[PDB]
Amino acid sequence: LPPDSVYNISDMSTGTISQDTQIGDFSIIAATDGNTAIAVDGNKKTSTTTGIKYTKRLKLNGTGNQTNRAIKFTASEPATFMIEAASANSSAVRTGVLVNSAGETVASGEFASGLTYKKMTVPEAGDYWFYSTDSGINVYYLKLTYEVQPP
Repeated sequence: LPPDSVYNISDMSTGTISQDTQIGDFSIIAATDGNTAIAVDGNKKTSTTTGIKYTKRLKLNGTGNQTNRAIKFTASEPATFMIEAASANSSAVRTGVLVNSAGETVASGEFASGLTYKKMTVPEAGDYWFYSTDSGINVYYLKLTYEVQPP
């Protein structure tokens, strides 16, 4: 019922992100752990899912939580969150979790060297946070859709 919300990281300005920042309907939760700041830099990829030509990536740059190196959004009813991302280390596979306000994982994905466009169930209205549970994940694209998903 509500319209799709999207954000292509390539539309962001390049640079470090030291304070919480809105990108469309999504919010980047800046690092509070004292380690290397989140930053947007140049990286060329073309999505195998949408064909979108990416030129930047958002380097979350560390293990996160709801208040550290996360991406937050709000859904008004059940939805699907789509994120295209990759491990920042091409040798590694790293978990990105989507959690509710209680910190419970409602969906997860594993991100490796190649980009993965992950569809993550948003089971009910509320606030949700995406973050890595192990080191750096680089994000290219974000989407929240309320359209019915095929099985």
